[PDB]
Amino acid sequence: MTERPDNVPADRVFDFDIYRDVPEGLDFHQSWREIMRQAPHPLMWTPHNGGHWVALRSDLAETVMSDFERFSNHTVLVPKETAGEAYRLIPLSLDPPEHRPFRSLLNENLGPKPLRPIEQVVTDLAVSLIEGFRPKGRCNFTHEFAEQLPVRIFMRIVDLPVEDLPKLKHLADQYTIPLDDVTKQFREYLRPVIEARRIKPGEDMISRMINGEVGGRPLTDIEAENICIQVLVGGLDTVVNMLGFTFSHLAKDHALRRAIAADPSLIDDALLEFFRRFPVVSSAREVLRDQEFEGVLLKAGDMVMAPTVVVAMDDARNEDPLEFRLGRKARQHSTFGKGSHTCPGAHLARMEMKVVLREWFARIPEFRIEDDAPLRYSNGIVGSVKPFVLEWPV
Ligand code: HEM
Repeated sequence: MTERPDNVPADRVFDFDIYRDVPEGLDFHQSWREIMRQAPHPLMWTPHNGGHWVALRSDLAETVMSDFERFSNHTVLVPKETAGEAYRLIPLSLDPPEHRPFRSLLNENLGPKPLRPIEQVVTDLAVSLIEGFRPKGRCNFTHEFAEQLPVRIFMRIVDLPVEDLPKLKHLADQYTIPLDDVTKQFREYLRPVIEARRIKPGEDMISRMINGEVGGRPLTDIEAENICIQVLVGGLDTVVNMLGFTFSHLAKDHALRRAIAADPSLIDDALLEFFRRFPVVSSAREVLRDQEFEGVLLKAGDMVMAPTVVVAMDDARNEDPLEFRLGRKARQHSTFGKGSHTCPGAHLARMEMKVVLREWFARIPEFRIEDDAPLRYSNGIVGSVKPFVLEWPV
């Protein structure tokens, strides 16, 4: 809905809304592939959401994703002058070199070692939820299962009392009640906990960050609060939506479902193919300087969207990427991004998927979409299958 600027050839104009639903009834990733296939250039421009460029080829997307010297994490959301400014929060908004010490802190604290006890936490939660609805023979998977996981897991990582789950779920939902008021509510909740752990440190992630340094100086309360929020939100819709694609797929692909049920040792490799097959995140970058790129002039202040989606779905760099194959000898993808801002929660994401797949298949080996209804999907910063119902015998 914005005026076409003088740095945008009309040859690169296309009708793209990252918030608009997938047309009923294409497959989410198929839809994207058609957008990629119809586009006259690898880099197109859309009047929607402030007006912004979109990288529509794999190599291009990964370049914008990773080349911080030209494309900055200063704004990552569209529209830039509403959502982009609204959600800009250090250190995720930082570029290298400044982003370096924070990246280290994020990556080490969400690593395999300090997340070791989380595995039994995910196991007990998954089991309790599944045993809950198993005798009903049906469930809304997104509301009754997927959505019940990430806040509870976050809360065990940072060691917060389970009584606070509804409060925290409500804040995270309303964050993603004016926004600035939600952030204040986040800090009013988190600051006493951080201050309590400065006095009596434990082994949780807040205590670990507190006893860490970045510039050779301690973290401030502001920085630790920012990181807590970003870690809570960062693993919420991502994990819920990923689980949605995974289980709606299993529901349809009976060949795959029956193999995994009859042989759970397939889960480790199936997992790797679920992360390749179903990229969900579309992040963007801000242009800081006038730059010649892709045969056009990128003005300073321009936004460039670089979806993880266009990476693994590019058939000029991937073999039949819509096909779900356990056989795959090559599985390159950027579902977790590329560059300094590569997802530090990727280990947690894979641990969660594994436990969920293992406990689900132990208990409900055979299931499908109720009445084998068609899937419908949404786009956004995190893509999704709209809420679906699963059914199983007894
Ligand atoms: C299937 C699950 C997940 C997917 C697909 C995913 C995807 C991504 C992507 C694409 C990025 C890069 C954003 C960019 O280009 O700037 C990212 C970063 C990030 N993720 Fe994840 N994520 C997942 C799970 C998680 C979890 C479980 C956590 C936390 C426990 C988490 C926390 C974060 C944080 C804090 C960042 C920001 C890194 C930085 O900018 O320094 N994510 N994620």
